[PDB]
Amino acid sequence: AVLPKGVTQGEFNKAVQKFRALLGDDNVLVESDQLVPYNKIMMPVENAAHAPSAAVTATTVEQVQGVVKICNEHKIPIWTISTGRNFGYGSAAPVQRGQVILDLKKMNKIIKIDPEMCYALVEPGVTFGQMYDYIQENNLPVMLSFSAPSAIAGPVGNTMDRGVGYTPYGEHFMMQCGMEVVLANGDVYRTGMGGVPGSNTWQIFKWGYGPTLDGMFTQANYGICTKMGFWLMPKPPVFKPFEVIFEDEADIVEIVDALRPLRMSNTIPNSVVIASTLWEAGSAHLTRAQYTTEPGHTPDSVIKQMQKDTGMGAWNLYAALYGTQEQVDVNWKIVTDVFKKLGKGRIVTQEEAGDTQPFKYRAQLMSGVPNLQEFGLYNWRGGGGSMWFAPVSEARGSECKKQAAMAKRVLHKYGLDYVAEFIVAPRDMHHVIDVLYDRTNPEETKRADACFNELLDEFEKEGYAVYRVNTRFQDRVAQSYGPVKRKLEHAIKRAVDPNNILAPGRSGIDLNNDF
Amino acid sequence: AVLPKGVTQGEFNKAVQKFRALLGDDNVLVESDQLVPYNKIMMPVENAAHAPSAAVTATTVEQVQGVVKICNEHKIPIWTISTGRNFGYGSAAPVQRGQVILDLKKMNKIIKIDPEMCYALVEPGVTFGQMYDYIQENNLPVMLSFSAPSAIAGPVGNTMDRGVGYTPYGEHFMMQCGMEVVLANGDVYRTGMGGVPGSNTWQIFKWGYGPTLDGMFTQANYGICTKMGFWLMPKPPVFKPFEVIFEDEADIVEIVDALRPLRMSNTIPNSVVIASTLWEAGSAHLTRAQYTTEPGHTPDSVIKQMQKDTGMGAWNLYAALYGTQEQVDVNWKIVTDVFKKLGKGRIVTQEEAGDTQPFKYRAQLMSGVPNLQEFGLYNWRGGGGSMWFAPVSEARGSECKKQAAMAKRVLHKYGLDYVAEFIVAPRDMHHVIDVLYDRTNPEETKRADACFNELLDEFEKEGYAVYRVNTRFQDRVAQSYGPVKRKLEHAIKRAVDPNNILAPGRSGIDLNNDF
Ligand SMILES: *Cc1cc2c(cc1C)nc1c(=O)[nH]c(=O)nc-1n2C[C@H](O)[C@H](O)[C@H](O)COP(=O)(O)OP(=O)(O)OC[C@H]1O[C@@H](n2cnc3c(N)ncnc32)[C@H](O)[C@@H]1O
Ligand SMILES: *Cc1cc2c(cc1C)nc1c(=O)[nH]c(=O)nc-1n2C[C@H](O)[C@H](O)[C@H](O)COP(=O)(O)OP(=O)(O)OC[C@H]1O[C@@H](n2cnc3c(N)ncnc32)[C@H](O)[C@@H]1O
Ligand SMILES: [Cl-]
Ligand SMILES: [Cl-]
Repeated sequence: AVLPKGVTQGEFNKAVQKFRALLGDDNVLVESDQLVPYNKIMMPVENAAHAPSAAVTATTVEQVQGVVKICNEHKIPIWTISTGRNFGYGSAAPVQRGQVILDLKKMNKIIKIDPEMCYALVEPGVTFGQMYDYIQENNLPVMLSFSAPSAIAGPVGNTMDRGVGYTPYGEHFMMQCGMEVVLANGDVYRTGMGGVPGSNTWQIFKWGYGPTLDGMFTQANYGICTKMGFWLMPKPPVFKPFEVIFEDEADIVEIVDALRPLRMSNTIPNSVVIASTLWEAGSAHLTRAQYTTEPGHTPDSVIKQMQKDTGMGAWNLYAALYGTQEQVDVNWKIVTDVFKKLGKGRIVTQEEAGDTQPFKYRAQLMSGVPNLQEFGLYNWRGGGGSMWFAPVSEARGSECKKQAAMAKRVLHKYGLDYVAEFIVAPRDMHHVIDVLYDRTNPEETKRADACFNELLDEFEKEGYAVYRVNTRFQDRVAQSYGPVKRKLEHAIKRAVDPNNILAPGRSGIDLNNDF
Repeated sequence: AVLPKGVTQGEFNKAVQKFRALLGDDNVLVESDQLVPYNKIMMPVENAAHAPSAAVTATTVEQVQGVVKICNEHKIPIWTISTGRNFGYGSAAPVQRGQVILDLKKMNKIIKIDPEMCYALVEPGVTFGQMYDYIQENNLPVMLSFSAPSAIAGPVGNTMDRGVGYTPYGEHFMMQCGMEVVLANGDVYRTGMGGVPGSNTWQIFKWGYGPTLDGMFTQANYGICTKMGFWLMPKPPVFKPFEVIFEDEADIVEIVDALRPLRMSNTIPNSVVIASTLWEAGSAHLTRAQYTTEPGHTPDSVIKQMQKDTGMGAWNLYAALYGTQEQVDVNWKIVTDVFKKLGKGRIVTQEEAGDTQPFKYRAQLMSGVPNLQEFGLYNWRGGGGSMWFAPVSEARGSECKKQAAMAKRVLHKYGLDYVAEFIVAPRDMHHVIDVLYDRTNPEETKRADACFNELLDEFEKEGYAVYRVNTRFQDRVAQSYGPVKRKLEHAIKRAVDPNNILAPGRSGIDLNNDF
């Protein structure tokens, strides 16, 4: 029987009794079969290491308040998820074995979509697909920022982990406005303008008055988000997605330095992607086995062959323009002039690309259309092993080259591939590297775990750290940011959750730690 | 003798002794004459209510750490200021009588200005004028976002109160990236990527990993900011400031609704201002006495006469376009088409305006050029009385009309004027109302205090609250946001400052409160 850390069967039984009284039997899952989908992980460790003791599906804020009351009474640690599609970051399983999962997928109402003020207010279980269908069927003049690869993922869960999309509203937390959280003591706290009785500005002005705390709850375990608002981009008259293909790995310095001023001036306004050959290949549903079944990493010689056969470059840049046709036309001239002056980069238009992949799904991503194309990355090697290694980088060419070379060296050392893309903000990149391996192979699984550890170590040696990470490594990554930060995080933790019931271990915040 | 609340002369003497040993006599100010500039306030209350017991000028982080050590030892409350130009919000004086002012103006180094990545990292005492002169003299391709009305105000102090400017980087806290604070226990905490040893991304990526806390320190008393970074806008090839004048007060509904889509699409990208007749007049250095010396508010009939004589409208909209000439030209056509279709609004160009005010200083504000023109508002009525009443509003015409009418009614009831402007974000307005009165007149000063209280009450009745407020009213405004918020703020306060030494009373956060 899986029980929470240091908690007795008797105390667990008492909590389950109370959870059933509060939520109804059908909302309290304690049977193995019922927990199966919750235990699925892609991390290089056996399922048992992240096995939940139970899952409870709350539907209302009052039920969430009831859940934390019970958790405090019997010291039950809960791992909160919204839509639970955190693949490559731990999926729906808890950070520590034995936690009860507080699954908020049933708390799924779209409270409001304002097409004039361009914002949405939603519950945790609201999915990207749900919002898209409502907006499209009702012809609302707004568009979404969508995070791959699941249409049943959603804005709340993604924003609580500070995920990203591919439109000009791609930095999801930047566009968040207003948040409601249930604190460990049961209090319902609304950030920003939400605490003002009769307010109509909760989704209008981010900060409110006094300390602005939305960020304190993201990537943290200081509260349970039950509602969140965010800004929506108004539907533009014209959308012009495009691609620029580069043939050589060494081109990354020039690509990034030519692109940066275009992003800094907002001439290209969306979160552009510069995808490596293998990310491009996997997103197009190509597999390593189609090219080689030899052990180890995929050789450069094979990759160049792949580039030859497919037209895919060493780097594949996907960007878009938005606005009136006249605005798009003027910005298109500026963009094409930059690449012409550079003397590198082949431009591919939406017309030329047609229904071919990856362009088709990239155009969908850049216009906020939910789609499942990127599940193809899971088939590059297959076997269910995938961890995102996502270091932050300056959007400076030399830095991107350095990080790409570092990651490639370490991955190859362990027989794995550099499958990556730079998601481009004006000043930063999320350098997203998909560490893919066959999790059904014990020898390879051990190499993947060792490889991920070495990637973290080698990047720290160069002053780099990741922006987000899977549950197996959340404590390790917390170390990257130093002891003073962890001490402050634990002081806040004690203040808002003295019984340590909210997801202890999240981002390395756990009162059992000596901080 | 002014002493901190409930603190003895003996304990205060011990702290002063230690402050002198740590900082040197010249950095410890306890004499009346030395405290004079610190005590100047524009709030409707006698100077004594905000009189500091002393001021200490620290220069280094180690000295700030030493100051908090001493404060904890002798329970000395400190009020931290950076450049201290918070006119209309309390100036440099403490929130509670008797606090020691920790004046960081000597901590004034520009640590870095990166013209490629477009960011700055500065100390608290760095001023807007200091940065402007460095950027201009060194021909750096970046521009500032400047908050009126002082060239010796600065980005750190302004951002710690979440102030605003008038370029596309006008929402100052939105562009902040990286912060260093000294906590009450002396620890030096760096947000975002700052805690990673050898990081080069502190001013590149805002969030870091785990809870992102920059916002928690703004408008709060949880730490002392000693360094702050922020993003800078790259200098555009072309800047095209312009104005649109509207003749009738009732036009505000249509002005705001026509402007909103232009802001939402980023076609007009800066924080536009829609200034009322009297704000326009005062900024042009006109005074009430030039038009009437009768008691009470300035009558509509006098204002219409003012409009006739000057060409100033009921609402005066100042905006700007930025980009290449071709981008500016296309956006100018879109903007002019909107106002032509509306059938209201007279466009005034930079060429037509020439060196005339207010256009001249507005063009400076919209291009980040420090200037002192708006000190003219202090001369509309003179006498040194000024408090900013700054309610948040949706950028929806009907809401703006409602708030303008509400404020005008309340101000007139108390014999004062509606002097205001809407600072326009895509979805929100900071509706900034300058409550001006003769502070040398006791009867009028009492009316101003009563008026400010009634403005707060009446706006709360309609679900509106302010984004920032003077020290005399910080506790009152905290009430606007509800008890759950205050309870959480006090729990965090206890956790990070158990001795209540950091500016108790700031934003209504004080451990002496029953929260
Ligand atoms: C596998 C994969 C993953 C992926 C991707 C492409 C592929 C092939 N592309 C991504 C992208 O474009 N952008 C991005 O940010 N992520 C991308 N991913 C990773 C992941 O699949 C998505 O991010 C997915 O959107 C995340 O799943 P979901 O949206 O369902 O979020 P969640 O699992 O519920 O929550 C994520 C974490 O947040 C914390 N949490 C969640 N809810 C709460 C509440 N209510 N309160 C407090 N904390 C909460 C948990 O830590 C949770 O694990
Ligand atoms: C009078 C007036 C005021 C004014 C204005 C026009 C006129 C005629 N126009 C403004 C504008 O365009 N935008 C805006 O945001 N404010 C405007 N004001 C008000 C004010 O003058 C300016 O905001 C000025 O920039 C503020 O002064 P300064 O920049 O010197 O900031 P400060 O006084 O040092 O600090 C402000 C408050 O922040 C907290 N504080 C400051 N430093 C710290 C540190 N290091 N750590 C923690 N907290 C800090 C204090 O609460 C302080 O009082
Ligand atoms: Cl996973
Ligand atoms: Cl003042």
